[PDB]
Amino acid sequence: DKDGDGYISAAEAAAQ
Ligand SMILES: [La+3]
Repeated sequence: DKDGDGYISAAEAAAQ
């Protein structure tokens, strides 16, 4: 996770 929350969003997973 790149938000330090515990969940990866679409454009997020792209970075995770
Ligand atoms: La996140």
